[PDB]
Amino acid sequence: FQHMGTVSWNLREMLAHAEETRKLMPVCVETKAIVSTIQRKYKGIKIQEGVVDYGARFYFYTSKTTVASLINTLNDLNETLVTMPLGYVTHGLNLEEAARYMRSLKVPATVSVSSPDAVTAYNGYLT
Amino acid sequence: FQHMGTVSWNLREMLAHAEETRKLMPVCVETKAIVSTIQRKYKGIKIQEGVVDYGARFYFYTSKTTVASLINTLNDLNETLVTMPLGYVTHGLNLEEAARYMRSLKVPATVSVSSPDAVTAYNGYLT
Ligand SMILES: O=C(O)CCc1nc(-c2ccccc2)c(-c2ccccc2)o1
Ligand SMILES: O=C(O)CCc1nc(-c2ccccc2)c(-c2ccccc2)o1
Repeated sequence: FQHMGTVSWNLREMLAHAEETRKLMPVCVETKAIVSTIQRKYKGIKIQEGVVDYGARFYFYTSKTTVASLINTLNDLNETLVTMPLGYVTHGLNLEEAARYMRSLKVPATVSVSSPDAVTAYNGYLT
Repeated sequence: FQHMGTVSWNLREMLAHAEETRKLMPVCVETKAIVSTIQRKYKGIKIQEGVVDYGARFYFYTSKTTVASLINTLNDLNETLVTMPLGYVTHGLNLEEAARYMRSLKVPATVSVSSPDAVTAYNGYLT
């Protein structure tokens, strides 16, 4: 997968990169720590489902949207992503099963995991 | 990041260092000026994707390979690098966002930027 690569970026690193590049950043609106950080960093943002371009360019989704449907949607949007592994924790998936879904991503993406060791493990599951 | 240091070496200085040390030197094949110099200094070289050991030890990549994927691959090769900031200009990244990706390099690397002033800026961004 030449179009996908894995780093270990905290939220501030992801947001800073997304701010500068305008890459699309998926965000699960049920993850309170991320939603709260976004609401504080970009005062006045009206978080809603779908694309919200305000401060950074977000794709807000609910965990009621199944991972494969989310990936289907993101593929159709045809935007480069900065993202965490989709479905990981939010949909009750472990890292390996999140990686299995991410194989269906056809858009370029930077995938951020928790630690440098998780980078190696995730890439192993992905391939 | 004790395994990475920043210098200001032009292309000929980078090639001379690579030729003697056999450190792996990533090269973006879309950067015509660099490719033409390599073909001139190392006549007969067969440029193709991946490791090419001819004159110097190169890793040729296309900008269709995402920056994080390239760093994943270079980390897996486990070779010491002589390199420019990956993604800078070639992937539409400024120096700061290139430096952000470079934080994921786990192999030792000498990073060459365009001027001594850029050494200061890059080191500030990297940390
Ligand atoms: O004003 C209206 O009618 C809707 C406004 C709205 N707020 C939210 C939100 C806002 C903050 C946190 C979590 C949810 C949503 C929403 C977002 C994702 C998926 C589905 C819905 O939609
Ligand atoms: O003959 C064969 O087997 C391969 C021929 C080849 N030439 C090139 C090249 C040669 C010069 C300039 C820019 C590209 C590539 C290539 C290099 C990097 C990434 C992808 C492809 O591949």
